[PDB]
Amino acid sequence: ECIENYAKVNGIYIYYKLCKAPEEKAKLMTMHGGPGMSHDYLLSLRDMTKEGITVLFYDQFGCGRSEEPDQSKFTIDYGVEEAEALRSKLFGNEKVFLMGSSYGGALALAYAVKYQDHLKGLIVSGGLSSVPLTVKEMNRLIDELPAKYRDAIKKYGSSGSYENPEYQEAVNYFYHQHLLRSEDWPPEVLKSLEYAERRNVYRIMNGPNEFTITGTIKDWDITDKISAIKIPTLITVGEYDQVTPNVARVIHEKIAGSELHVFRDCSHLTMWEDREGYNKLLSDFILKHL
Ligand SMILES: CC(C)C[C@H](N)C(=O)O
Repeated sequence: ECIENYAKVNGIYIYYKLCKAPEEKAKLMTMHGGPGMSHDYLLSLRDMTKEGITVLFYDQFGCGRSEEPDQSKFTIDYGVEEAEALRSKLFGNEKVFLMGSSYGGALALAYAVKYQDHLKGLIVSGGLSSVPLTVKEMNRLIDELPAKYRDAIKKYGSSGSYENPEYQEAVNYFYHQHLLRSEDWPPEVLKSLEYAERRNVYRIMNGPNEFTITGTIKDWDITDKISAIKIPTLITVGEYDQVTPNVARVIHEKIAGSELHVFRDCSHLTMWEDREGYNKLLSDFILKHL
C-alpha cells in the first residue's frame, strides 16, 4: 500500500499519500481541485504505479485531512509555496511531473510559472488560466441546459437559496452532465465532495458551488504569464467538461510544445469516466518525457 503521513509543511500540517512505484521511472505530484476538496478523487491515478510511476497524493492547506492555515493565507500563491515545500521535503531537489485537476490544474500552472525547474513535465486536466474565462464559459453551459434547470439556477441562485430542492435538482443535473457523465459516482469522488462541504476553503475561495464562483479567486487570471512555461505539458479536458475545452485551449495556445487531449464522451472527472484511457495517456506522456 501507499505510505501515509501527517507532516509539517511550510508551517501547517499537511497529509499526503505516497504510493511508491515498484520499479519507478518517475515521480508524479498531484494537486486536487476545488479549491477545498481532497486527493481522494484522484486515487484512480494510482494505477500508474503499475507503469513504474510513483504518485504523490496530498490534501492542500485547509483541505481534507490537512491543517487549516490563517485565512489570510488562503491564496493560490500560498498553495504554490506549500507544494514546493512538500516536494522538497519529500524529494529534496529531484525534478518531478506535476499534475493538477481543475483548480488543482490552475494551481499547477501557477507553480510551474515559478518552479518549473523542479518539473520534468506538467499535466493540467480540466485546469484553467483564468477564472473569469472559465466562469464565462460556465454560464454558456448553464444557459445551454434545458430551461427547467437553467432558470432554476438563475432564480434561487440570485436569492442565495442553494438549499432549495428545485435548485439542488438543477445543480445535480448539471453535475451528472459536465462533472461526471452518466455514471454512478465512486466513493472517492463523493469523499472529496464531502470534504469540501465540511471545510472552509471551498466556501471562502470558491463560493457556493461549481458554476457559482464568487469566492476570493473570482477574478484570478494569469494567462499573461503562463506562456513563460517551457517544460513538457499535457493539457486534457473532457468533451462535456464543465471547464470547457475552450478554456483548455487558452492554456494550450500559450504553452508551446504542449499537447491537448479532449476526452470524447467525458466531462470534468475524466480520470474516472475513462480511468484506463486517462491513466494510459498520462503515463505515456510521463514516460515519453522521462
Ligand atoms: C474552480 C472550480 C471550477 C473547480 C472545481 N471545484 C473542481 O475542482 O472541479
